[PDB]
Amino acid sequence: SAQKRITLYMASASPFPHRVRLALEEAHATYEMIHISLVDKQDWYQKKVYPDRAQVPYLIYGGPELHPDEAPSPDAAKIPESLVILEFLADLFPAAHLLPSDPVLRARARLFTTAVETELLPAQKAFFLMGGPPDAMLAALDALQARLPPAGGFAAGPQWSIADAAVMPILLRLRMSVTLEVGFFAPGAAPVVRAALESPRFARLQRYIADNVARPSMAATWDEAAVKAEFVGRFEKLRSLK
Amino acid sequence: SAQKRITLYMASASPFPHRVRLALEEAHATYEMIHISLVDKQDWYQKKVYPDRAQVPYLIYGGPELHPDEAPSPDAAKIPESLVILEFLADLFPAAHLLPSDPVLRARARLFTTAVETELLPAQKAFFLMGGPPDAMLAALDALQARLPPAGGFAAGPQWSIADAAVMPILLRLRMSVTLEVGFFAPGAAPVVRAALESPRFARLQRYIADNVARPSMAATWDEAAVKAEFVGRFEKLRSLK
Ligand SMILES: N[C@@H](CCC(=O)N[C@@H](CS)C(=O)NCC(=O)O)C(=O)O
Repeated sequence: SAQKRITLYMASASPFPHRVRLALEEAHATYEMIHISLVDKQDWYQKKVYPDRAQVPYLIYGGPELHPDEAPSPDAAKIPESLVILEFLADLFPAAHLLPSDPVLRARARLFTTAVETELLPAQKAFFLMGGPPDAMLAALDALQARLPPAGGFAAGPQWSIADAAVMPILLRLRMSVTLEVGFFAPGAAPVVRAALESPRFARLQRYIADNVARPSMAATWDEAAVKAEFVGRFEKLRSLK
Repeated sequence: SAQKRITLYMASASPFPHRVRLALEEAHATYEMIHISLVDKQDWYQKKVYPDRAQVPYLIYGGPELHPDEAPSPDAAKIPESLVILEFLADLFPAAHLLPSDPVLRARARLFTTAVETELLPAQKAFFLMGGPPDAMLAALDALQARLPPAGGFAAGPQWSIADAAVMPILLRLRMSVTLEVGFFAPGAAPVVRAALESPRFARLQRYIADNVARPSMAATWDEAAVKAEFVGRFEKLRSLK
């Protein structure tokens, strides 16, 4: 009946491991983390841990204590894909209500997550990686904001859910990128987005971000210095290979 | 009941409504269907039913009886997005076991579905809509086949699940398209894939298709003459608009 072992392979720059950390903290799970860098991928993580894709996040469920440069027990479950890991944690910790009980509100959470993955993330890539115009990024943020309940609350309604885990790491890193002006932005594009995100246009979205940041799971999982250092480091690597 | 009435806006040519129909039948659900043409779409669909996107499937849950050319009640729930609808039906009908009970096995089903949506469907689009080469389509089919349990059974294990509902409509339409050569295929590309699908390389996938077709839910959801008529009609219309 006691929880089986959880080990999470992660990193800081990407939004995807942060999603999982938020859900683990909201579940009050016991877990250990292992940071994966490119050297780890090349030297042992692809070989001993995750041969098919060597990506993070990657959750190991069951088995004995796990350290870097070690293969997981063949008897443990290995789960990739941040969104699937979120649904897994909601199934594993039912008393935490990481998804709501009502089936329509569960559908609402999943519709919100679908839109994050299929609409917001492509828009962020077009803006940050491909130097697209700020108006298209702000239109995607308008659409995201309109999917939040206008009467208040979290993405699926009054209660926090894995839908909030899915989007909050992206919003925090988007704000960081446009505030530090770190990215492959069209000229002047970052300030346009930064200023709009602080304006009355985005009052609802600002309230939503604040509501999520005020929860204990955010302080437990957001280390601004570490995220910045790896985010900027990744950008400088991208810039240099080019 | 008025609390639990299901009305499904659907069509025949697209795989997406079929996915939903498979799960409804596996759950032995009671439901009504409204047919939206994918050749000459009824203007009342966008105007009265689904103004934002006017896509099928669209599931209406609760409220009074609903007929064509009528707006759903404001008090009924409206659920788009086939993969979300499948998860919704698994939540509504727990006794049908549309997903397995164990969290790890539920993750297995969800990983299979994610690969359908993010790997197989993009490959089909590149091949059928954009005239891409047949080896890229075969690579995606090889990868799908390798995700199946080798000894037999369904996508997530011995029992049927919504992972099977996600993929089987695509496989049936792919086979039909390459067999009739109805699509925007490169010269020579359709026969390469048609022959491969019938060859020993794809024996495991053939057995999979046959095991799904043998279930009663297939005859209750797959009218190949109606699918083909709308599929060909839509293709010929699209081609004529260049
Ligand atoms: N992600 C959606 C995709 C739905 C979709 O693409 N529907 C198309 C099938 S052609 C549609 O309804 N199109 C309306 C139109 O083309 O006018 C799902 O899985 O339900």
